Amino acid sequence: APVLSKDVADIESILALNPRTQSHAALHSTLAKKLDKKHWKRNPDKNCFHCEKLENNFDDIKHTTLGERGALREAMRCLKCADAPCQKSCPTHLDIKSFITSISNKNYYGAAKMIFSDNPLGLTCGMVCPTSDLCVGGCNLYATEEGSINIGGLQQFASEVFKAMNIPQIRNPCLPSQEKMPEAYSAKIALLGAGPASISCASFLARLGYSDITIFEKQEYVGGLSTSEIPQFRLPYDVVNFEIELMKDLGVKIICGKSLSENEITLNTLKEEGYKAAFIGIGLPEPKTDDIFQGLTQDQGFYTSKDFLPLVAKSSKAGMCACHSPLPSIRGAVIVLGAGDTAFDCATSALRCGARRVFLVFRKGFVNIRAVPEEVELAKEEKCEFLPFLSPRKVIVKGGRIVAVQFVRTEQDETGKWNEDEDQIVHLKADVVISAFGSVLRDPKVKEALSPIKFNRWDLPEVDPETMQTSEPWVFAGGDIVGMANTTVESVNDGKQASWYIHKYIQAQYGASVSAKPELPLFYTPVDLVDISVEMAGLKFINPFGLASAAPTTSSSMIRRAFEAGWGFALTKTFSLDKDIVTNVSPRIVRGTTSGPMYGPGQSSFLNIELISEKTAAYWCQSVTELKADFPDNIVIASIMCSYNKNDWMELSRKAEASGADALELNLSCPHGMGLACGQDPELVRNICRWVRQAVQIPFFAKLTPNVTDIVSIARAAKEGGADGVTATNTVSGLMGLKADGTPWPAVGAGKRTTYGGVSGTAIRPIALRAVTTIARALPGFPILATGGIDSAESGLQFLHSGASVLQVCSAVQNQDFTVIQDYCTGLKALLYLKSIEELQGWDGQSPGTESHQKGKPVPRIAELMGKKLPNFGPYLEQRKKIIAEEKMRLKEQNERKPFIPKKPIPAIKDVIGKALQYLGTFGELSNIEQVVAVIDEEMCINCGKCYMTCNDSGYQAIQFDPETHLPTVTDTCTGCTLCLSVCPIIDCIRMVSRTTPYEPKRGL
Amino acid sequence: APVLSKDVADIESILALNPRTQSHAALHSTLAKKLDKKHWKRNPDKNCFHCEKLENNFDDIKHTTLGERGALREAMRCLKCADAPCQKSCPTHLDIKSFITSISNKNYYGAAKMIFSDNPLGLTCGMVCPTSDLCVGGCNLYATEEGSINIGGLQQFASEVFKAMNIPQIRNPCLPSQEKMPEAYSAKIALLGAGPASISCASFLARLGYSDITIFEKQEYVGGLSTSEIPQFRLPYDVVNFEIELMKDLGVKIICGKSLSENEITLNTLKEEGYKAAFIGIGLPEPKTDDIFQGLTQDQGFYTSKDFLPLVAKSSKAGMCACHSPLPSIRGAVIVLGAGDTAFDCATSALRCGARRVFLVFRKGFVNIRAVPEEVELAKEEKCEFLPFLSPRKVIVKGGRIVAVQFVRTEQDETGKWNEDEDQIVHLKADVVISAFGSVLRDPKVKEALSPIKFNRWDLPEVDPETMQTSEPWVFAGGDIVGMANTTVESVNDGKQASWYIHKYIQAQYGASVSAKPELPLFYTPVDLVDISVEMAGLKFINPFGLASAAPTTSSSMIRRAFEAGWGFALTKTFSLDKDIVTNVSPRIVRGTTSGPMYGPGQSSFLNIELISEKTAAYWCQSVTELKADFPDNIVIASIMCSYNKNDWMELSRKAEASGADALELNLSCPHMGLACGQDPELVRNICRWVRQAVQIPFFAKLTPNVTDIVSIARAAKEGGADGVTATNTVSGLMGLKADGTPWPAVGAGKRTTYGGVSGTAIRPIALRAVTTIARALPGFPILATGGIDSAESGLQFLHSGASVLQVCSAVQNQDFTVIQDYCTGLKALLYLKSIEELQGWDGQSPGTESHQKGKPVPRIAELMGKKLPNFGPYLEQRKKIIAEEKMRLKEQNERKPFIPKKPIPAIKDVIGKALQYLGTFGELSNIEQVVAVIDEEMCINCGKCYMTCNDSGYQAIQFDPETHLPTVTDTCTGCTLCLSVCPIIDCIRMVSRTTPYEPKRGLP
Ligand SMILES: Cc1cc2nc3c(=O)[nH]c(=O)nc-3n(C[C@H](O)[C@H](O)[C@H](O)COP(=O)(O)O)c2cc1C
Repeated sequence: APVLSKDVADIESILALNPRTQSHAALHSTLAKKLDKKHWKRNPDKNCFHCEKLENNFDDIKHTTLGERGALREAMRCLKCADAPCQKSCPTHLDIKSFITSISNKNYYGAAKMIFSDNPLGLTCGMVCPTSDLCVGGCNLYATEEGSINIGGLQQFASEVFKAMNIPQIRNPCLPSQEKMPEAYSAKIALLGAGPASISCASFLARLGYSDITIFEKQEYVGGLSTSEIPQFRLPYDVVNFEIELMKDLGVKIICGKSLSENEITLNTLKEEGYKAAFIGIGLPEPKTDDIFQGLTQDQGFYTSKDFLPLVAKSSKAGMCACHSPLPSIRGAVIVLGAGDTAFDCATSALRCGARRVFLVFRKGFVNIRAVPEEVELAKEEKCEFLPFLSPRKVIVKGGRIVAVQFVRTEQDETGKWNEDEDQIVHLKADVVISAFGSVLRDPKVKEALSPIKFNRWDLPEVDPETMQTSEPWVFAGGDIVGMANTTVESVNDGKQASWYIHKYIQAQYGASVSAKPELPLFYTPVDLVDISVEMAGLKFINPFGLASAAPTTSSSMIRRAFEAGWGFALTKTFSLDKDIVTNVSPRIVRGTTSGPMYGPGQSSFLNIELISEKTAAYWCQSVTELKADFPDNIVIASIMCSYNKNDWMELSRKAEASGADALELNLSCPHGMGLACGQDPELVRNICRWVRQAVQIPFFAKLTPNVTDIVSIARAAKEGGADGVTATNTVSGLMGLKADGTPWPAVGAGKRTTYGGVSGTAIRPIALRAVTTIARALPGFPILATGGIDSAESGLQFLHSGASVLQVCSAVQNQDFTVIQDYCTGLKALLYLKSIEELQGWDGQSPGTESHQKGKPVPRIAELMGKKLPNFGPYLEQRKKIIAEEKMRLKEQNERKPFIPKKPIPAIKDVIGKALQYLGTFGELSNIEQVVAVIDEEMCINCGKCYMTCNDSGYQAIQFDPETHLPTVTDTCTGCTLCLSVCPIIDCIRMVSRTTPYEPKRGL
Repeated sequence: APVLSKDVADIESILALNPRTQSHAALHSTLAKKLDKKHWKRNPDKNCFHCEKLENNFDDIKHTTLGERGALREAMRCLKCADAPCQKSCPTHLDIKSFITSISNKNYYGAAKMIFSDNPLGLTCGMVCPTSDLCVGGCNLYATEEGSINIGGLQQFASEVFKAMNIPQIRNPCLPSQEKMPEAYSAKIALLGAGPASISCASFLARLGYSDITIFEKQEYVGGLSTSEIPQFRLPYDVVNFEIELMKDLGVKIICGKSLSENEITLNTLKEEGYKAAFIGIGLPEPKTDDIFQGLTQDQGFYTSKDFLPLVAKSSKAGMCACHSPLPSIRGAVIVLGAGDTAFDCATSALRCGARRVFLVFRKGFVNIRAVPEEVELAKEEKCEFLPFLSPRKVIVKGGRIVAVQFVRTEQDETGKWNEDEDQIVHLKADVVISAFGSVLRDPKVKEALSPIKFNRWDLPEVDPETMQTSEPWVFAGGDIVGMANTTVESVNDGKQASWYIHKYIQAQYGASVSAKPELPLFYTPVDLVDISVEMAGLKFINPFGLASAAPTTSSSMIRRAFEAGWGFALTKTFSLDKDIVTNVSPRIVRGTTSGPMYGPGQSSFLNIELISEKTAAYWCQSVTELKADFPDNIVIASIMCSYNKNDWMELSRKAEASGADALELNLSCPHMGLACGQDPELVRNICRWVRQAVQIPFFAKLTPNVTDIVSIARAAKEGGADGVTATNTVSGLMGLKADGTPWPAVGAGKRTTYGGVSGTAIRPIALRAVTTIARALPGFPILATGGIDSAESGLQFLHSGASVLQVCSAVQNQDFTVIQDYCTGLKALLYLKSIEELQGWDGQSPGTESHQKGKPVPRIAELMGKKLPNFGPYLEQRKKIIAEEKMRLKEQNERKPFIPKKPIPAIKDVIGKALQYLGTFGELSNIEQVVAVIDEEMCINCGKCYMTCNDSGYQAIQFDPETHLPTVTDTCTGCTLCLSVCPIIDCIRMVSRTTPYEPKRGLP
């Protein structure tokens, strides 16, 4: 017979690339290394002077785009700062802390709601905001080596998921019915220009209740520059359409083919027609021109950005127009003049039109570029050449075509003045010239249509920077036309700012006043109407979330603020009779070491050696009376503890009941004598519950410790004793760790002493979930208040599904603050709402089904790629690029949005409780016939070989790892243990599927 | 009475910036936002065209430098890939996977050892390698949004900590005594030039045993370009000195003031003197010059990089030269000609000399820049202006000074071909001109000294790319002189490559052969001599680490490979008699959800529903016989399980003993106070009694943590005759449910599951408590620890807790068997460091945390400390001004010895149970020795997490400044320690003895 403990030839071969520590230094010549390097190349090659062909390629090129995997990582990284500087640096004042917290908790709906509440064009902005000069520029994490947070990408991700949910925006639920609205809200309102500014203004006015809002747009398309000029490869047109439809959900009307101009629409005609207010948001309609380009035509090869970009947009944005137009034929060398976003977008867009080479020419130096570094990077990575200190002087035309442009050198003198050197010239060959100096408002007919408002020095409408009001009280203006800023978000903010004062003005015209403090409404959807209340043990909870008896309930003043924030209920820190007064030691609460040396947000656990409340029973009882008086609908549960003494338990419970507590929670941590604690002995628990039951009439719950062999026996004892339910569970006994010198942490006093503490947080969730599930199955219907690692609506729902009715939280608040309640509530509403949407059954909660991707970007479904074994690196990547380019050329030759409606009642909390219990059982109830095997999606793989390493040293050596492509392949020896899927860095790259081939366990002999 | 549940004015004030969800959208004008943005600005302002003052400022400007906090985060992020592409892309073939794994496990020594084993200039390279064109360029994580790993920074960090340990390099321990070495090793060896190439070559030759190695250096200083030209602000001179001294530890001699030149040292004179081999590593000594600069002097303002950089280095690098030297007085506009590293370093260095403005002039375009993006970024961020397509023609000299440089425009045609346009000129004003075209070897005297070796077309020494041998068999060459590459790492590799063939050549000259397979020695230090063996229950373990009975021991072939890797011991997967045969289900092993949606490396836990081994007892017994036959020194423990039956346990135990197992481990998971035998003291006692009377070898009872009192079970096992206990098995739990209520793992069409066992770091607190409580209750009773052991550090925690050996499962599932190397070097280092008196302030391998920002030391300037100047907005501007003034003040103001153990290095037996002295009851903790939190404002990153945690989970004791976002702990602090626990910056907050009167908050008197 064979050497059983040895790998046969076949296995030794499959293990060829398995890591093995070397006993000697390696020997590889420098020449050999130079030759091997190209095979594994992932990033750009600095020695490569030409970037792949991009003709007709409008694929997303943003470096900030995130997929779910990446978004969760980045969201978890965010410090979720107080008085956040990023928010202060955001023109629309987005509550970044809150929306990123929501993303980290997988509550994409809540994140999107927060985003759109302050920015109606939340998705567009996430994609195009020059964050380095805005929110990200103020990020505290810039002070770390890893750097600032990708705020834009996170905003984009949450907004994209919300868009995919196809949920409509609704009228504010707290507004009176449309027919009960004061006459003033029917005032005819007009907005000129359907760009970011007007879309934002109209949206906020609609939120306030105005029912007659009309945006008059000159063109046949809507969205402004977001549609007509920003490239499809930066901002997909479907994003613009999505935001406009959300606005239309509020009743805003849009009429195209209508222009603000003499003989057409004017302020006078609007006033004559009965309009009560007007918002001017027409932007800067004309290109900034240069005399030297006079007379040049497109046929000769000359374009202004205003000519060029819309042509490319109309050809690349399906839905923009009804016309099916061809992409501008740009052949040869292209010269783009300018240093702002316009210039860089013209440069990159020129490449999509077939340009062989592109030159970005600046009048000043590289240091003076106006576009943010991130925008510049897109042109630079696509090999556009930059030529600084250049001023155009002449354009040479031959054979009806531009063939060159002559420039003069420019300089900065000992004064700060820019001069041109006539004797120093440049003759640059070029076939196409695109002027991208910027835009302005010149049309005399448009200016005349704005009579008689005052215009400033810059010949632009003058407005009060705070109210956005022009010299005419009923006319306001915002966006590019005001000339203060040139960003989508600032234009959106201008409309937002204007909406409040337009509201104030209109109300005043109808003899009504408005609050001195601005009150623009938030963003709402049907999800917000979802009822998340629940009844348990005769008590009505407005929502299932509450504060556990712990550090967050150290003082009643804290509970008050928690109720003000929206928490459904709260436990007082555990208190006792005066004779049981205690004194805490310090340090006493430490971070968990359960997930490695990761500091800051999201600690996976905490350990504490804290005692009961140091505050008296008198303080707590009076506090309870105060809290119940001010928050009658918020449930207050008094947590109490006594030694094993009947008179004490009856005295304290009665005192707590007399204070007005809705219920009591009995802390069974007091030692005695099965263990040392009362909560570890069924007999003691039964008696304690009996004493309390005969002492009070209100409901009471026994808080169980997980530190027992059979927690069900304790729960049963409590039930037999008269308890109305149980709280599962308290903290897990443990020792968090020791320093290298052997001393503990926490370390108390000069002696550096410690004692076993209680572990809390996500690290103990598996223990708490098992406890809740086992009790729910053994004692059906017996109320369970869950506690142990609840830190999101998703995790909360897991406990509800496991049999719990309400959810207590401690560690999640210690890791953050009381505002997480907003996230938990919107998150739970969303989870319940989605269960009624038939079209989204493939999603896992708020997570869309994972689509094949790389870096969060969808993988091209080209027949010429699937199954080609072409990883994203080295020569293989070059091949992929060639195939994609050919596909784009092939697509070139070859030349609606409805909201989902619930198709079933939205489940209430009571309808989901215990629903997961049906899947639990004994091991014997599990099928050993229905086996599975792992299957890898090569298109999502990042070639790390972790699946391979795990199967090799922790599995069945069933994966082949290719030595050239670093692509893994699961073979037929797979047993479906699932370890590979469990260690894979890419979500859903590996999936377990039903085994189709014969299965037979490996018996060795 | 007052309203107890309400915050008084004072507290309401302190809570002013505490987060509170808003009920309405915010209103802030665009103008207001523009004005407020500047206050919080962290990153560079794109509108700022003037670079900060950098005169005489040589502070580290590398973006890759990491501090411990940052290094740990990045190391944990690394996928630690199989057949890693980063290593393949590293010229010295560094085992990046392994050294980064060591860093993630806090084993900086092991990381440094791995680095230096393949690269003698590991620290220099970590700091200067153009990683984007090397290792990082092939990083698999480039395929994720977050991007590739900062490999260089990690290498730099580990190497810096090692440098701080001040541990010397030693001769290979396995080499024969110096006196027993064959005569061949005394062969006189000469190396020319003390740069990276020669330092590397000499180092490896010394490792091989050569005792007469001399490097002859022309200059008075050593280190080559690392010393003479690379800026101090990129590569501190102390780094070079450190690596030089490590080499000298091996006996290599360096003689300065000796040149390879016709009238001095020549190949002929060396041969005449008896030298047996010579390595030429003199680099490229002369600057590449241009005819137009002929005659220009430094006084006129002209320098070549070879003139300039050494001048700056000599004045900025303390220790480089004997006497002090002044910083070149560079005033006015500076023109730097070139596009490689040389040019960019000249540009940045010019600013340190006082340059007002710097222009980098390129003959080609920006796209053609030779330096990697990361090098270019340093000059660009310092506002250097770049002028492309420029070729110098004349240096206008008036009044004995350069006043300008006249250039001609350049361009590229059809076949690339570079032309110069004579009619297109530029007259650029400048006061200083620095040519940085590169370097060459031209000195006829030096070339003649190399007679008669063959030179190639490039007039450089010709060498075989594989052996580095010249036309003369006894002469080799490497580094810049060969002209193949221009990087420190490639030069180091050239010397490394040459060392093996020099060795082969010398041995052959003495009539000795060498292995066909290259065998360069690894890097060693005294730490490697540390004994980590331990004896337990009469068994001798070569090291305390072993594989737990689990997935990593699924097959005996795997245990074999584990022993080959170096694991001290291993458990077989639990096996039973034929009648108890089982069949596993699938899926059965899933990742933990204990630390959020973080995928890939370092899962914080796993859950499994796996059964005992599916392989027969016959297979395992034969396997044990085989394993013990081949690995007699590695301990093999047979894990067995039977139902509650005497005959069965006696039969199986005897069968396992007969196979040759060193010991047995009894799995007490079989259902027979719970449902398992391990949960009942009576059953455990009996089972152990049966086995005790059946076998003579030692046996250990594996305890389950799922019990009220684990000590009672351990005691039962001891009373039953067990020789020790294994604490502990997995924790019972449910890892989680999907949003639809289905579990994971989900088995079969019914998507069923059952309670599984949780393993990994998430259960370490439970296992640590178990080990410590058992160790305290049963002094001296052997304990084998299991539960979250994933590093030498964590292993030491268990040893300190009372365990003698350490079992591992999850850490291997997360990686592979090679972690054993990390654990062993890590434990050796931890024990070694305990003997170093000067490092007592360190926590294990972690140096005391110094005040820093982004890992860089905070300047200790009197006008900075206590100024309340955070690192953002106007405050940052002030800080920079203060620092610049300090640098000017410093301008106004014109040995490395190894630590020696001063106590015996502790053996494992000396550390076991040392932590027990600190554990006790809560009553044994002092409630009088209280502490309070103290924040180091210089380390703060202004997130406000301490503030939020104290507000909603504490005592509202922290003031958070509304302008500086700096926190201040007030006297109401109770020392609970939550703030310190949530702070993202390691050691920013520290707990200190309270000095002011302490009185517990009672709420009511
Ligand atoms: C997939 C898997 C299989 C296991 N199989 C066994 C087994 O057969 N016998 C046993 O005594 N313990 C078994 N264990 C438990 C381990 O030996 C070890 O006690 C546990 O995982 C705790 O250590 P860790 O934190 O290093 O993983 C298993 C654990 C896992 C994850």
